[PDB]
Formats: sequence, structure tokens, C-alpha cells
Amino acid sequence: SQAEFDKAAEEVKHLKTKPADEEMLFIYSHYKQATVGDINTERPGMLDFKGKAKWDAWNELKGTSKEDAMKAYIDKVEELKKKYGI
Ligand SMILES: CCCCCCCCCCCCCCCC(=O)SCCNC(=O)CCNC(=O)[C@@H](O)C(C)(C)COP(=O)(O)OP(=O)(O)OC[C@H]1O[C@@H](n2cnc3c(N)ncnc32)[C@H](O)[C@@H]1OP(=O)(O)O
Repeated sequence: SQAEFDKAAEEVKHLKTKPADEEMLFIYSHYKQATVGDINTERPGMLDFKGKAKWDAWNELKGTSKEDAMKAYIDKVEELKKKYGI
């Protein structure tokens, strides 16, 4: 793992706003892969925007490598910074 990623996790959660879905979706899938990996949970079903989008976005990366997902995750947090603050 690469702690800077977790640090990014704190930092992103500090964003004075909850970013737009796409940006959220990226952080979510990247964080979910970066930490969990092979999605093995269920499909929310009930909700779409917050249930399938964020599950789908992660299923779409089901077999990735932590560290990479971290770089992109963190780099996304950096991108967010510009738009939302951090
Ligand atoms: C529309 C579809 C995509 C977005 C769906 C919503 C969830 C997206 C998670 C990705 C990160 C979102 C960051 C938004 C928050 C900010 O950027 S700063 C926000 C100021 N806003 C508010 O106070 C209102 C919104 N706040 C929140 O959502 C936070 O209070 C939050 C709940 C994130 C605090 O986290 P915590 O209480 O510690 O844990 P959970 O409540 O379990 O976290 C919520 C979901 O996010 C996943 N998660 C946890 N930590 C991270 C990091 N670092 N990156 C990405 N995702 C993270 C949790 O797993 C949970 O999702 P899930 O398990 O999929 O249901």
C-alpha cells in the first residue's frame, strides 16, 4: 500500500463540497480498488446514482493493483483540489 493514498483519503473527505458524480465515481472506484480490489459485494439495485454507478464504476476495475489505483486516486484528489479545494 502507499499511505499517501490514505492521506489523500482524509484530504478528499475534507473537500468543502461533495464533488460531481463522475469525479466522485473516479475517487470511489479508485479507492475501492486501491483498498478492497475484486468487487465481491452485491448490486445496490434500489438506488442508481449512489448504488449502481459507484458499484459499476468499481466492477469496471474489478481486477486492479492497489498502488496504481492509489496513484490515480491521489492524482484525482490533486485534480479535485483545483475544482473543490483538496
Ligand atoms: C453518485 C455516485 C458516486 C458518489 C456516491 C457517494 C459516495 C462516494 C464515496 C467517494 C468519496 C466521496 C467523497 C465525498 C465527500 C467529500 O469529498 S468532503 C464532503 C463534505 N460533505 C459532507 O459532509 C456531506 C457528504 N459527506 C460524506 O459523504 C462524508 O461524510 C463521508 C460519509 C464520506 C465520511 O466517511 P466515513 O464516515 O468515514 O465512512 P463512510 O460513511 O463509510 O464513507 C462513505 C462511502 O465512501 C466510501 N469511502 C470511505 N472512505 C473513502 C475514500 N477515502 N475514498 C473513497 N471512498 C471512500 C465508503 O466505503 C462508503 O461507500 P460504500 O462502501 O461504497 O457504500
